[PDB]
Amino acid sequence: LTDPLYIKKICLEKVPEWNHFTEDNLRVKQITNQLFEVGLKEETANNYNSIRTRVLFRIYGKHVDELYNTISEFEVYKTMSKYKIAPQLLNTFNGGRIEEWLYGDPLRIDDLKNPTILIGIANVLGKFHTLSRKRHLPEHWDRTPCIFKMMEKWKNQLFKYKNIEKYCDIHKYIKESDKFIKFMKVYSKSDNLANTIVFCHNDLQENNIINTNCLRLIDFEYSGFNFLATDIANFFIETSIDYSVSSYPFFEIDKKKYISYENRKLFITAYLSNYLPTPKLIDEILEAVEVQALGAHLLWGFWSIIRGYQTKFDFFLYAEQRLKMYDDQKEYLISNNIIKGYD
Ligand SMILES: C[N+](C)(C)CCO
Ligand SMILES: [Ca+2]
Ligand SMILES: [Mg+2]
Repeated sequence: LTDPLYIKKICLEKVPEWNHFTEDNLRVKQITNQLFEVGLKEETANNYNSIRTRVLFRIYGKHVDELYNTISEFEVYKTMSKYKIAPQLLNTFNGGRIEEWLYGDPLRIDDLKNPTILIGIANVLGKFHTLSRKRHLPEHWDRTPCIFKMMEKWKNQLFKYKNIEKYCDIHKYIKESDKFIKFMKVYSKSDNLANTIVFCHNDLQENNIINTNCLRLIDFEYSGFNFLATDIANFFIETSIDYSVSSYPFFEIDKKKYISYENRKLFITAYLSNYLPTPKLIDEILEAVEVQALGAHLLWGFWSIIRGYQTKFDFFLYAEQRLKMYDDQKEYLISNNIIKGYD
């Protein structure tokens, strides 16, 4: 399946506009899952201007079922595909799918410091979040907030690993997550707009946002119903994490890079213009986002341990950083009297 002759054979069989070509007409380039650009070679492309000349060929990661329900992932994707939110579905094959090729660049860490970019991301997220009240999403879909489901599932998965202390205070964090979850079942019941349940992406970060000749969202693996502030929290956290480091550990974290308050207000203002602003409301949303960040750290800390056991990026050292970020955020929130009856 990493065999380019086979990737070609599948594309010729599954992409109707390409069924007459042979593998001599096709180019394969490799670009947690496996992605290949598949495309018509230059001279072939030049004779076929009326059709797609590229596809994203996607081979499903071998252990993603430990993270999410595979059947649901696809159902959710087809819907985001039909609504033109996600990359268009071209076809499936045994072990993956073929998608529309997006022409554009993922955003980089430094784009998130640009207020104009921040806005367009806010504009896009705001309009995205109205989907559940403006279109009728399948009624059989689970409305339970994904924060709750992802946390329980990922915490429970950690039990499968026995030598887990060797990667240290994991049982403390596990306990800490039970505290977050208990606190959030109370917290989330107040009237705060930041508690509205909407259909969330659940993994916003610059590399899941593509800049085309407009900003598009991608990678809806984790997408599902969640507290709206959850979606904003991940994005805000991600302003301080750079994944482009090209040597061990392949990441950098800089607290000082965390999106300024000035830029956070700007973002929510732009967000609400598309989602729906009282200054009190902006600050109540910003508070909920800071409360949700607490749970984001535990969640992605657990996710990253699970990934480290799957693979063999230093997932374990990244897990360690996110769990440290939980400690810093907890101490920020408690010592500023923002959360109470947590411990
Ligand atoms: C955003 N993380 C890198 C923490 C994992 C999701 O792809
Ligand atoms: Ca980031
Ligand atoms: Mg992605």
